[PDB]
Amino acid sequence: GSFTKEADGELPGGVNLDSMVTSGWWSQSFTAQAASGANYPIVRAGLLHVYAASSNFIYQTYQAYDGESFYFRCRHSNTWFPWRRMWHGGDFNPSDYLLKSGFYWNALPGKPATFPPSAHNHDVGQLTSGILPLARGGVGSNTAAGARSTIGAGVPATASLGASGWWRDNDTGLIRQWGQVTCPADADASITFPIPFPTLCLGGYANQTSAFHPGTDASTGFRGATTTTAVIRNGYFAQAVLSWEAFGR
Amino acid sequence: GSFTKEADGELPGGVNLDSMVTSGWWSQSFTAQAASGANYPIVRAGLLHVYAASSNFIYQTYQAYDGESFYFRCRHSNTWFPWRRMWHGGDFNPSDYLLKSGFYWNALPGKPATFPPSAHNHDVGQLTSGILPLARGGVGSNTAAGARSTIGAGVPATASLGASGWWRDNDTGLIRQWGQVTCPADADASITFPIPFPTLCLGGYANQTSAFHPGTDASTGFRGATTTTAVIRNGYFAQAVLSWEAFGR
Amino acid sequence: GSFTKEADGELPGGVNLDSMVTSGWWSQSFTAQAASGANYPIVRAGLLHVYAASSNFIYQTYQAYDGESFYFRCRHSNTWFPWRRMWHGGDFNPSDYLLKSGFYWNALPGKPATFPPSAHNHDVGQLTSGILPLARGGVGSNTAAGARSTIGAGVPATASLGASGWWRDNDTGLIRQWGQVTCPADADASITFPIPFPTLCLGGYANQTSAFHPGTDASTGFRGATTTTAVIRNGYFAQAVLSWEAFGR
Ligand SMILES: [Mg+2]
Ligand SMILES: [Mg+2]
Ligand SMILES: [Mg+2]
Ligand code: NI
Repeated sequence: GSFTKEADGELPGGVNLDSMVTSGWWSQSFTAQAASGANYPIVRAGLLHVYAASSNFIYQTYQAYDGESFYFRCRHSNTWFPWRRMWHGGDFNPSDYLLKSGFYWNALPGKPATFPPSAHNHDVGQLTSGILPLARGGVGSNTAAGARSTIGAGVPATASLGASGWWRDNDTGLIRQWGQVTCPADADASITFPIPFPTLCLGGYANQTSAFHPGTDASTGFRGATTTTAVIRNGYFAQAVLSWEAFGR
Repeated sequence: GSFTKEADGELPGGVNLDSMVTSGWWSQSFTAQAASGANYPIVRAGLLHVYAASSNFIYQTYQAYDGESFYFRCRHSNTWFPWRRMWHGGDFNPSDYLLKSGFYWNALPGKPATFPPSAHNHDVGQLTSGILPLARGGVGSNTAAGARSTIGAGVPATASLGASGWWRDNDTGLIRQWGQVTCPADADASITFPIPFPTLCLGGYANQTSAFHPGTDASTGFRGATTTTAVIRNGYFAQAVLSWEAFGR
Repeated sequence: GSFTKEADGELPGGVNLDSMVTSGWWSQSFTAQAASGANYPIVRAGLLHVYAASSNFIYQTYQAYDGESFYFRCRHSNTWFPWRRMWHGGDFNPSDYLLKSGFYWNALPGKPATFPPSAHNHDVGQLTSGILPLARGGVGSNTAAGARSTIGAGVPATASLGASGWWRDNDTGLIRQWGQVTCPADADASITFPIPFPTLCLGGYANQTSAFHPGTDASTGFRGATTTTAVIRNGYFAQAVLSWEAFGR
């Protein structure tokens, strides 16, 4: 015969679709009657088409009644290929899946603003704020005075160490000075310090530089100092050169 | 009847596909005649198949003439399920979409070579170049002399503070020295400095250490110094011990 | 006629599917006979359906015998549209492809725990361990004594520079002291040092502060020192004020 406008028949329960090898179309009206059968592509009421092209080729299609999908298969040399199941718009939408073209760094959302760094070295120049403390090998200040304070350092003494000169301890302000003066016999001579004492002279002394006669007085005196001058007294009966020292601040 | 080699008919305009409930196949020759109708799966000329399996099941397929897609649906207990639309090769190609297997760090393109780091601490040991300046709590040099210069520090004085000894200010080079010497009556005695002055002796003095007789001269003298020796003159009429001091550089 | 339960015929080799413009269904039993033909959707044995809707519309479907896929096309005004090829479950599974919803940072696998950082500055406060060495502008210690050692620094001298006072070099321990004392004529007077020498007095001297008569002895003496006192001898025949200096440690 031919394919008719009426279906060839209704599939009852327990139909093995492998046995439907005659051309036509058949309706399965009941999902449960599909469940109780065999080789249904999906447990679902549906429409089956059979095209028995030849003994060696039996083609079948199945349209699920609820649009679950549409299936097809074929029997080639007494072996049924598996049912193919169509993909349709009720399964998935491609727009929901990431294109390879949308897979790159700047497109990836949720990226942290900052990243936990690995082991890196720095140059000192990238220290741009803060003052390194002593506990870290620093000097705990950004001033010279403050640095010394942190590490208990003093300042350099200064001096001019000439034949007549001075020496100054800048930690405390102490100045010490020296010079020579020719004195008249049994008399005074004034000296002028190489530099002035900023505040006052605290003391001095004088010393006979010559091979004075040991049978007579050769005393010395340091007195009447100012910030700039002092009086050296020579107790030797001849004119003589006396050296002196003086200190102050 | 049966499905014929000729189509059952041409669909004109204004056809509600819900009304095509008789088995057969019908052609819509004009996209616009689909537009003017109802329940077409797509506004597009196409081929419609109707399989009226039973009163309760009416199956339909629609093949768009331009291959837009292929559609199917069914009427179950007087309600039409929605049209299913097939996915085909003209819609998309899976090769353009990212597999889950190709979603990992090393595959992600456009990754920066370096990343903005978050708050991290360092150990000092990862400072491997540069010289920390004073403005940062550093000493602004990698030399001892250069460090002191930055912070205005002096160097330690050195000394040997024995009964006879010396003291040296290494900031300026000033050396001061002391000792004792037994002198003959009314005569000279030579002393040798604990260390030699590197350059010259700048001055000295001597002092009577004994309870000399106050009814006679007991003068002192320091003279004729070299880098290593000096002459101490004793103006007392007895042999006596005189202490001395001397300074230089 | 009508579509029959028997296929209209077997397609031999060398069939141009463009020529199959009569309604019916035909079977290609041999993949190689498809290879030797034209306009087959796939080189594969299969079932062909032709629906000659009208002169202007010829619809075709092709079901591959091995389920490779299912194809359809149409001839509109003497031009064949391309074959559409169905996507099915044997081609791909959507579950293997990444959803846009699963494309974010925390989902991306294989992320490194740490990231190579870019150029950043630090505040000194994020140095939280280690001691900066001199080679980096540090002081190579976390102690004051150790810092000075690294950079060769000395400590501050201390002093009290009053009319009678003292000065101490704390690098070496040397103390120097000064004062004045009224002495009886031709006699001794005891002095007490402004501070005690911690260990011993190493030396001293005295100096006549007055305009003594140059026709008589005005000698001086420093002797018998302890840590706290000394004896100043005045060789002048009048009572007189003598200044002194003393040093020790
Ligand atoms: Mg004499
Ligand atoms: Mg006398
Ligand atoms: Mg005299
Ligand atoms: Ni860092």
